[PDB]
Amino acid sequence: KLPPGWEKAMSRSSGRVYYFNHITNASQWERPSEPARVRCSHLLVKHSQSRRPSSWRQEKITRTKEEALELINGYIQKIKSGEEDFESLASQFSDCSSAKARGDLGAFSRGQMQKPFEDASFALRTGEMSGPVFTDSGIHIILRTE
Ligand SMILES: O=C(O[C@@H]1Cc2c(O)cc(O)cc2O[C@@H]1c1cc(O)c(O)c(O)c1)c1cc(O)c(O)c(O)c1
Ligand SMILES: O=C(O[C@@H]1Cc2c(O)cc(O)cc2O[C@@H]1c1cc(O)c(O)c(O)c1)c1cc(O)c(O)c(O)c1
Repeated sequence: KLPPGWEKAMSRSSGRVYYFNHITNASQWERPSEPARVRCSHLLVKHSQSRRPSSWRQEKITRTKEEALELINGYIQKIKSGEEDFESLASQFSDCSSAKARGDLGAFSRGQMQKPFEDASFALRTGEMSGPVFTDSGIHIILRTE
């Protein structure tokens, strides 16, 4: 039995099975391996429909949801290939002020964060990273650190 959110799927290009998580939007070839609090970092990319279309990076955020998702997807690719660390990309590109702490949000319990972010955070095991996670803030890559 796979951990919460995890399902088995089949690659359309290769035919090999892989696993994906409908809570975190994580996807991976490898078969995957609750606390009161978790600690996470996150890289946020805002779009024009974000609850506040503004950040420390850009006074007015005009990119579309679709453009934001492409950016998030490129960052996940660089992180997964090891070309860049999550921390480096968060510091340079995240629209959240936690960028200045390499994305770190510190520790939190259920009841504090936006719900899709929270659910993703608590479905990650320590060390694991989400796929694109959508909230009223924009699109997040989430990394569970504790
Ligand atoms: O539906 C296929 O792709 C989906 C749409 C799509 C696209 O439009 C452009 C692109 O860059 C990637 C891409 O990934 C999609 C996709 C979805 C899956 O669930 C999947 O397992 C996969 O390998 C891929 C598909 C079917 C195929 O039969 C196939 O041989 C293939 O290589 C791909
Ligand atoms: O401009 C942002 O903060 C404002 C300026 C600022 C600063 O220069 C240094 C500092 O120590 C704190 C600080 O608080 C300001 C602030 C203003 C608000 O109206 C607000 O709601 C808020 O959370 C905070 C900002 C951008 C962001 O992108 C962001 O994620 C964020 O939380 C905050």
